[PDB]
Amino acid sequence: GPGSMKEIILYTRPNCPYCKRARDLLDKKGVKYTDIDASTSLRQEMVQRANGRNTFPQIFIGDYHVGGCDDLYALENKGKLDSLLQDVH
Repeated sequence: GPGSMKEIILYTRPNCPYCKRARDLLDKKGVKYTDIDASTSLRQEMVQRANGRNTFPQIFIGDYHVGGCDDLYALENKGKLDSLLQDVH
C-alpha cells in the first residue's frame, strides 16, 4: 500500500530560547516542523482544530499535544522516540 508520514507543529513565540532544542532535534532528524506564532488569532484556531479544544502554548506532534520542550527530549530518551519520530516524520 501507500506510505504515511505525520507532521510536527510547535505553538509558541519566536522568542523561545528553550524551543531551540525541539526545533534543533527535528531539523537534525530531517523533518519538516511548522512554527506557529503565539498569536492566539491563529494559534488558538489552529490548536483548536488540531486537537479539538485548546488555547495555550505547547508542542504539537502529529495527533498529540506534548506541552513542554524538554518533555519531547525526556520522552524520546525514555523510549518514546519511536512515537516522536513517527510524528515528526
